[PDB]
Amino acid sequence: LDFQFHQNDSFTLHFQQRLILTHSKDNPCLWIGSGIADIDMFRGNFSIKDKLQEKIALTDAIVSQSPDGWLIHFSRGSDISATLNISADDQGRLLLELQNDNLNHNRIWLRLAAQPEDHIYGCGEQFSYFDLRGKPFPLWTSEQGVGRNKQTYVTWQADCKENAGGDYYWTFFPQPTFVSTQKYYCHVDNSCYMNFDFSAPEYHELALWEDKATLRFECADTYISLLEKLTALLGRQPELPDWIYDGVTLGIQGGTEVCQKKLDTMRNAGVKVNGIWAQDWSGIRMTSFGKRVMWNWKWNSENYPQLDSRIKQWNQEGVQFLAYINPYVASDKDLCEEAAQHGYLAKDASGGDYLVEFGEFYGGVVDLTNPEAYAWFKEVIKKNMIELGCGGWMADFGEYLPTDTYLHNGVSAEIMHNAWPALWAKCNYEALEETGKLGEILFFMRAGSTGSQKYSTMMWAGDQNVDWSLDDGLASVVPAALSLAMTGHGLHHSDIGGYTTLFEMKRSKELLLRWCDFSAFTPMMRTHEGNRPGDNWQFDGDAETIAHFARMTTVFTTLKPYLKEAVALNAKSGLPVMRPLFLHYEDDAHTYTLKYQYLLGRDILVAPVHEEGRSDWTLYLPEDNWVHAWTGEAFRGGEVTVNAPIGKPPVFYRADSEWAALFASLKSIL
Ligand SMILES: O=S(=O)(O)C[C@H]1CNC[C@@H](O)[C@@H]1O
Ligand SMILES: [Ca+2]
Repeated sequence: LDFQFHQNDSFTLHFQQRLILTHSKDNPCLWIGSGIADIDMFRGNFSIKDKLQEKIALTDAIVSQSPDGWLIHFSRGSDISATLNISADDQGRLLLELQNDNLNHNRIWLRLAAQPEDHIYGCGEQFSYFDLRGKPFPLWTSEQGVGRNKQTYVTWQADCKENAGGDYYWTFFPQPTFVSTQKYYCHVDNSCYMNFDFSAPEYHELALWEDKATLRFECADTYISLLEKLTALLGRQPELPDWIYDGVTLGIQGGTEVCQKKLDTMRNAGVKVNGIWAQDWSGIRMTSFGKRVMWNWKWNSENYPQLDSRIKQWNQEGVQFLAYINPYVASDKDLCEEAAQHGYLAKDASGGDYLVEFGEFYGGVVDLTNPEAYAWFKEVIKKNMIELGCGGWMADFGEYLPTDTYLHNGVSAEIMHNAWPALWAKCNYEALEETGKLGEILFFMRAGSTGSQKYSTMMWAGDQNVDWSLDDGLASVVPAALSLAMTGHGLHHSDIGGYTTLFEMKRSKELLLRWCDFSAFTPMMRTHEGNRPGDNWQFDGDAETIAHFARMTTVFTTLKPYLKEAVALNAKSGLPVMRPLFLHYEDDAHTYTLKYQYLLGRDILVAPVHEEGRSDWTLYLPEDNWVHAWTGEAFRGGEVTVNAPIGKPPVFYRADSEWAALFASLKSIL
């Protein structure tokens, strides 16, 4: 279970026969040192550099047997040392606790042994890679980037005035947790800046900007079993409300009458509609970016007259109303004033209230480390959204904490920055828990951190461009779902049609309908107008568009019994709803390299069309008896090509599924 072999100051550590650590004087496992962080932010985009002062290999290791395991004193002369404790924890997990000699040694580099053939998955929500082997991954929550690839034109345009284009590793939800194909997970407790480097064939290197580190590992015989264990450590999500399965949630702005009119147009045309999502429930702010929300979390009766009574009528017709909140407060409005009066805002170095620039306006940061401010903001949600009758909301942002804020708990903003998303999620979760609404109300988040696996009821993929790019278009959503599934979050959707509308990018009708085909094979369907609604093709753009939504929402609703079962398994044991093919086909080597296809539950395989102008699509089937959803044709394992016009996405089901007869009914929809 634990094999430590000591000897010339050299050792190895095996754990359930996996080699975890090796150390000798010539090949050390540990370096320590110091640096001065050089971090700046503009509008959520961060520039991060180290001024590295020292990096020193600790070649001398003195070992002793301990109360619960082994203690290693590492050093390089008397002046430079650290201690490592090796134990089991309360549940049998390997526990490594590292503490440097003093606080001035604020850098660590730790190497873990690896094999050249190993694949690595997770690190939160990753949009450019699913398998992480071969590259390094900085872990710092931020804006996710527009374009995200230096070689593409839009990324270059987003970089022109502002550091906004980003790169392959930028994300709203990085997490210091990964899975190896030696069938273990590694979880790090720290929230400091970290870089997890998976590029060397013989070792993984974990770099931390702190004087201590805590890591836990567990193994298992299958990936399914490993995810059950990972979610028993980090959390499991609740079952979704029953109405999520009942149709599409329409994203609409412009007030009570506009919402009513668009609702009737779609319902009257045969579309299954379960909800209206109106982010402008609190008012609007026009900026050069386009149409934004007014960040003051109170119902605006000028934009939305009679909303309270109108929600009661919509609910009797089987339609829910969903709103919008974030953990910041516009500086020109009432809630910010109320928070300043009480001292509820994050401060600057001089003790004044810190105002962040959010894109042509300013806002305060509600200090969620102050228990009274956190209680106050939870009451804002309960009184202004739950009591109004909202069935859910977008719970946005979490990524913008500057490193020169000062917080009520006295912990550096260099450490609290990455921890803010799960603190925000917990605020939402407890609002629901204290009003008895878990399983009835649904909120959805884009940002996350350790513990969002418990506290976030649903993830969405944040802001994609209204384009076909691999790094920031429709395609990018699949690695995002898969990476999070491997980090213990199994409920994921996207904006139908994407969001970011800039430069020459504008949403075509073809993009909207292909994205609709994709989302009908996920656990939630919800549209978005985008930041410039007049430049994008919308769900009611023409009769053909409306009819495509009626067909594909009939497809999604038909799947209800199946999806409900999958969501219940995710709640019970962390078995995610959208699954990497290797969860069920562990001996197929080729499945470990796929990024753009997934299993929906156990029995459906989906390979979404993510390129413009296609009439067919090529994909990989693992070895099983498959049936093409739309033709009923039989297929076996191998590379295959199928016809794929709009409305017939590349979808296959297992012939031997207990659900085969439900899936066979799909080809008879109009
Ligand atoms: O423009 S707003 O900041 O108010 C709201 C948008 C930003 N976050 C993600 C988008 O989906 C929202 O519409
Ligand atoms: Ca983006």
